[PDB]
Amino acid sequence: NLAPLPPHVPEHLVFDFDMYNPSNLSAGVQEAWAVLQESNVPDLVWTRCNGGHWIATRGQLIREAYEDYRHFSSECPFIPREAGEAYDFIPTSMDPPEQRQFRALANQVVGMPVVDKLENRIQELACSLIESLRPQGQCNFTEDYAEPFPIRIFMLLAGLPEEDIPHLKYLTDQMTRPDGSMTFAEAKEALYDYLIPIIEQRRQKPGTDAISIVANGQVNGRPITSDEAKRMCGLLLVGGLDTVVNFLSFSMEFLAKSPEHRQELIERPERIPAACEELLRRFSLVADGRILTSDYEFHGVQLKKGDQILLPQMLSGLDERENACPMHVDFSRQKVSHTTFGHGSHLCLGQHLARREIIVTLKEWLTRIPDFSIAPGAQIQHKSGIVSGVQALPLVWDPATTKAV
Ligand code: HEM
Repeated sequence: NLAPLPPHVPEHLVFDFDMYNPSNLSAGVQEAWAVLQESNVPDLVWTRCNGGHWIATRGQLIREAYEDYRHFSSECPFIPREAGEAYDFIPTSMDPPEQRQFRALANQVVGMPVVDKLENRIQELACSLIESLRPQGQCNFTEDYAEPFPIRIFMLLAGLPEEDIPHLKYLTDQMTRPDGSMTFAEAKEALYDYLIPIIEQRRQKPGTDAISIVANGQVNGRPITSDEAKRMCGLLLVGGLDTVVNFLSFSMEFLAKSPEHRQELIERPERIPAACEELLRRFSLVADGRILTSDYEFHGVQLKKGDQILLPQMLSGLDERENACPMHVDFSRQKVSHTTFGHGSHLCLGQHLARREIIVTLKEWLTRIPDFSIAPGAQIQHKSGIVSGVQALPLVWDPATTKAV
């Protein structure tokens, strides 16, 4: 279902990519998107899928568009338009200078000092989950670790019940990897129905949890309103449930196929941090965009006011003009260039949390289960969207090679 080409779009600029169902998904998600960077594709294309939008395909362009909030506005950051329209998360749906106050608050909750404080729990849960899997010789990494690990840590931080997971997760998924089961507005609404009561409760009887801090926070000298906290929390929620979760599966699928990368990390542990960055580059997974605030000519292409453009954070570090041999994982690169956690005034506040969770998982997994692989005859399937994922990841290992700690 391609939408009629608008009048201002040169036919030569057309490239019908479907961000929800790219063509060589079988090959891997990062690989399917990378088709955008082939010599035959102009740097800035127009796709007729999902109602029609621009896509920047190169690091240089994505970064410029990200810096440029005057022209490229966060008001409508999701594609399709209905989604972008219904999107009202804070701070993500705001441009500077407005964004800055809400960002300051979100930081109080997810920032550096919070991670430092939660560090021992993170390590505690990782080790527990792994040790529990270890003797089994087999898991579903996605359902067995990648989901529980990050989510339980978040539920804790947010002071929310683990029983709510199933429900919240379904709604979060609907927003990034739409299923057809519900529209974006419906999904946002159900999440909002959830939060409202909880925020109410915490405005009256404050805790020390994330939600309590948000609901009682100060923005621009005055007190945050209720709709405002609702909208911040809604974002924290998607960040908590949907990001780290997917990333670990990409990375673990990779480790499962690369004995030499595993070994490298085992003998030369000082490399984990470097390795983590390299995986964040190669297994980048978020794609959102911006809306034109006006007609603007960008790299000789005429953008019209109201046009949405997808600026795939995922594409930046996959760009050969940025990283030599991009599809190849090399823990010893002189420079790992990516925009995995975004660029401009919107940089991930939760990046520090995300990194700690990754680094712990690698260290702790490898310590106990040094040798593992993909289950024989399992076909790993990727999923595309705003946040890309792995459907399921069946692993196998010989318990005799594991190490209890
Ligand atoms: C692998 C992990 C993650 C990735 C790749 C990721 C990626 C990103 C991206 C690309 C953006 C910018 C979006 C835009 O410019 O439209 C963003 C923003 C945001 N992320 Fe994440 N994220 C991750 C984990 C987290 C976590 C764990 C949290 C918190 C629980 C979180 C919270 C946020 C917040 C609060 C913002 C908005 C910041 C602002 O507007 O200033 N993310 N993230």
